[PDB]
Amino acid sequence: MGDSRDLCPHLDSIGEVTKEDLLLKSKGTCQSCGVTGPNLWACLQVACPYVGCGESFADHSTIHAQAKKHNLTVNLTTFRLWCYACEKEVFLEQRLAAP
Ligand SMILES: [Zn+2]
Ligand SMILES: [Zn+2]
Ligand SMILES: [Zn+2]
Repeated sequence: MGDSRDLCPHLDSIGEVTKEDLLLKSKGTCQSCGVTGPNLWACLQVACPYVGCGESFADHSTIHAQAKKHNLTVNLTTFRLWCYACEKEVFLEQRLAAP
């Protein structure tokens, strides 16, 4: 059972992809559009390594969450998540600290 608000429901189903994955994803460009770093949004499912765009370009965040039904993604622009399911933005459950 999940809890707290920052912690999203599907956030526990995505497990924890490779941290560095969030680091290369933050490389600076969409992997399918090559648009830029700011306003990027890479998928964050237990098994979906790909850095999509944010409206900034075509927002793969939508068609990608729309095609793969993946709701959670992380904006390497501000460091938060986005559940196309809970349809909102969320940061690490904060339960952790000084990682
Ligand atoms: Zn969710
Ligand atoms: Zn995905
Ligand atoms: Zn894209």
